[PDB]
Amino acid sequence: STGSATTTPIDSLDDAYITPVQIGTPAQTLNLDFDTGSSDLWVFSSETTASEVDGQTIYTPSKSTTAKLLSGATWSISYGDGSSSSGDVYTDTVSVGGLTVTGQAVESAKKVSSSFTEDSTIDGLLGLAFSTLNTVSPTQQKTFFDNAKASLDSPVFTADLGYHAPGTYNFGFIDTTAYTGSITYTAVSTKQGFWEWTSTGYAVGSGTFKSTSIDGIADTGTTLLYLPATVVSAYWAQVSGAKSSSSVGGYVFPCSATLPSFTFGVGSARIVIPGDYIDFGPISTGSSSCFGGIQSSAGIGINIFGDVALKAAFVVFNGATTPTLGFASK
Ligand SMILES: CC[C@H](C)CNC(=O)CP(=O)(O)[C@H](CC(C)C)NC(=O)[C@H](Cc1c[nH]c[nH+]1)NC(=O)[C@H](Cc1ccccc1)NC(=O)OC(C)(C)C
Repeated sequence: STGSATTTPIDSLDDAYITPVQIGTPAQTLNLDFDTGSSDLWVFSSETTASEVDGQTIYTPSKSTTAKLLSGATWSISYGDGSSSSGDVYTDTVSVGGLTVTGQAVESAKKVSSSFTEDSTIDGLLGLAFSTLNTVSPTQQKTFFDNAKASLDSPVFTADLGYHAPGTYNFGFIDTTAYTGSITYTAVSTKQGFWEWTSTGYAVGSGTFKSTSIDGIADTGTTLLYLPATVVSAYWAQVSGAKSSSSVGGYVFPCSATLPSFTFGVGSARIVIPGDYIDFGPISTGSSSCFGGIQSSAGIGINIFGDVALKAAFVVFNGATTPTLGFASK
C-alpha cells in the first residue's frame, strides 16, 4: 500500500509545515508537524490541562471506538529549543494520505510547554526518526513509519517541502515526476538515532566547491540550516551588509540584498539552495533588516539540515534494514 498527503507551511516564513492526520474511528483530523528529528507521535487531547490549550484541535480518545489505553505507559520529551510535553499513551488507528496503520501508539499530552500552547496551528508532532529515540516508558513504541513498513509497497518515504507553497509527504513509493536528474544516495548512521549523514563539502555562490566532511542530520522539524561556524562565516563574508547580531541571535542582513546561493555536496552530486531561500524574512514587519537562513551550529553541538536545506531538494528517507538518504534537485 501507499499514502500521499499535502503538507503546508504554517506561516508566510515557512517556519514549519503541517500535514493532516486521521486518528481514531470515526476519524479525528489533526494537523501534525512531521518531524524527522524525533520519534514520538503526540497530540493535544481531552486530557491536556485546559489552561495550556489555545485553538489547537484535540484528540478525544473516548470518542474513538478503536482506542485502547496502554496500561502503565507514560512519556516525557524535551526538544532542542527547550519546549517539552508529557502524558500517557493509547494505541489507535492512524491514517496519513490513505495509508492506515492499526495499533499505532498515540501519545496523549497531559501537559505542554508555553511554546506549544502559543502555536495555534500545530496540533502535535509525528516523529519520523529511529524508534530508539522514542520517549515512551517502560517499553518504547515504534514510529508510524516503522509500523507501516510491512505493508508499504517499498520501505520508503519522501519529503517534498515547498518554498512558500504546499509540498508533499509520500509513503511507500518514489514519484519520478517530482524531481529532475537522478537521486544520489548516501549512507546513514543510526548511532545517535537520527537520519545522520555526511556531506562531502560546500560552495558559496559561483565560487569553488571545498571538500570537507560535514556530519549533519536531515531534520524536517528544524527551520533553518545550521553549519559549522567557519563555513557559515565564509557564506556571510559574501554579503556586504551582513553581520552577526548578538541581540537578534545570529547573522542578519539588509532585506535589500540579493543573496548568493549555497551548494552542499551529496557524494558526487551537488544540491544548490537558491539565495532567496536563505532570506528567511524581516526580523520585524517593516524592518529593513532580515534574518539569515544559514546560522552557526556551534551552540547546538551538531549540524542540522533543516527546512531551508531540505526544501531545495526531493528527499528520500529509505528505511530498509540498512537505511540510506537520497537527494535529487527539483
Ligand atoms: C528525543 C529528543 C529529540 C532528539 C529532540 N529533537 C529535537 O529537539 C530536534 P526537532 O527537529 O525534533 C525540534 C522540533 C520542534 C517542533 C520543537 N526542533 C527544534 O527544537 C528546533 C530548535 C533547535 C533544534 N536544535 C537546536 N535548536 N526548533 C525550530 O527550529 C523551530 C521550529 C518551529 C517553528 C515554529 C513553530 C513550531 C516549531 N523554528 C525556529 O526556532 O525558527 C527560528 C530559528 C526562526 C525561531
